[PDB]
Amino acid sequence: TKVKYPDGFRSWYHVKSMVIQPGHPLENPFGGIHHVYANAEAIQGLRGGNYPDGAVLVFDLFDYQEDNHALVEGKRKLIGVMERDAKRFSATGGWGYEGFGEGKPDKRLVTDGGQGCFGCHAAQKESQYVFSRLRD
Amino acid sequence: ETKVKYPDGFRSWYHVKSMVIQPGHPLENPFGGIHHVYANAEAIQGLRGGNYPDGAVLVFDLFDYQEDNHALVEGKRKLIGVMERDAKRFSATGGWGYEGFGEGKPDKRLVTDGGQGCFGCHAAQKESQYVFSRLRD
Ligand code: HEC
Ligand code: HEC
Ligand SMILES: [Zn+2]
Ligand SMILES: [Zn+2]
Repeated sequence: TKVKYPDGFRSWYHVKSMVIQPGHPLENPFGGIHHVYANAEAIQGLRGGNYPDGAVLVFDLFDYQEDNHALVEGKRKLIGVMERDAKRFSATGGWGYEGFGEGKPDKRLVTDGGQGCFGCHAAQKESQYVFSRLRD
Repeated sequence: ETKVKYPDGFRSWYHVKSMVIQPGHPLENPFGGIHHVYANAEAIQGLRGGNYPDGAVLVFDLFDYQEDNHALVEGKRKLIGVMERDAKRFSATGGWGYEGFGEGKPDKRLVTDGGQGCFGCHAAQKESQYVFSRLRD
C-alpha cells in the first residue's frame, strides 16, 4: 500500500500552474513554480464525474530563478502524487499521498501514511479532496 | 494554404515548459504574464533533436496573472501564438507559419504582415530551426 511512482506523468494533461513565492503559507515545502498533471482517469473526475480507481494527479514542483523580472524554471524540487484507490487508501479518503524528492522514485518523502497531506486536502471533501479545477 | 490553422485540441498536447514575465522585463509588452509552451507529436520529434516534420505545431499560451498573498495565480488567457511547420508553404519565414489568436479565439487572428514581425525575432534562433524552447524533464 505504497503509492506507485507515476512513470510517464510528463506526457499527461496539464491542468494548471501556479507560482508560490517566499512568504506564502505553503512556501515550505511547496515554494516554486508548480504544474498539475492528470492522467485520463483523473480528467474524468475533474470534468464532473466520480474519480475512478487508477486516477492519478501529480503536483510537479520546480525552483525558479528571478532574472531581470522573469521567473525561469530551474531544477525539479519534488513531485506530489495522489493515487485514487477507494479500498486501499480508505484511511486517507480514497487517495494515496506520496512525495518523491527531485521526482526520483527512490526518494519517498511521506513518513506518516499521508495523514499530514490528507489533513489539508480534507478541506476539499466536497470536491473529492482535489483543489485544482480544470480551466480551458 | 497561406494561413496557419487554429490548433484545435492543443490543451491536450505535451507541455514543454513555462515562464513568467513580470513588469520591468524587456518583453512585458506584449508577452507579460505566465506562458506555457505546448507541442504536438511532430514538434516533439524536432525538439528531441530529430528534424521537424511538416505538420509540427508549437503553441505559446499566454495568461495574465493575479498576485494573491505571494502567489501568482493564472488569470484570463490573453492570446495564443502558433508556429506551424511547412517547409514549402512558409518558406518566406523560415519554414514556420506564424499566427496569433487574441484571447485564444479562432476568429481573432492578429498577424497582418505574413508573420514577418514574428519571424524577425525568431530568426536569431536559426541554429535551432527558429525555436527558442528546449525540452527539459
Ligand atoms: C495545505 C496546508 C496542503 C498540504 C499540507 C498539502 N497540500 Fe496538496 N495541495 C494544496 C493546494 C492548496 C493545492 C492546489 C494547488 C493549485 O495549483 O491550485 C494542492 C494540490 C495537490 C495536488 C494536485 C491536485 C489537487 O488537489 O489540486 C497534489 C497531487 C497534491 N496536492 C499532493 C500533496 C501531497 C502528496 C501532500 C503531502 C506530501 C500534499 N499535497 C499536502 C494544499 C496542501
Ligand atoms: C522577440 C521580440 C519575439 C517576438 C516578436 C516573437 N517571439 Fe515567439 N518567442 C520568443 C521567445 C523568447 C520565446 C521563448 C519563450 C520561452 O518560454 O522560452 C518565444 C516562443 C514562441 C513559441 C513557442 C516555441 C518557441 O520558439 O519557443 C511560439 C509558438 C511563438 N513564440 C510564436 C510567436 C508568434 C506567433 C509571434 C508573432 C505574433 C512571436 N512569437 C513573436 C520571442 C519572440
Ligand atoms: Zn506578506
Ligand atoms: Zn521582480
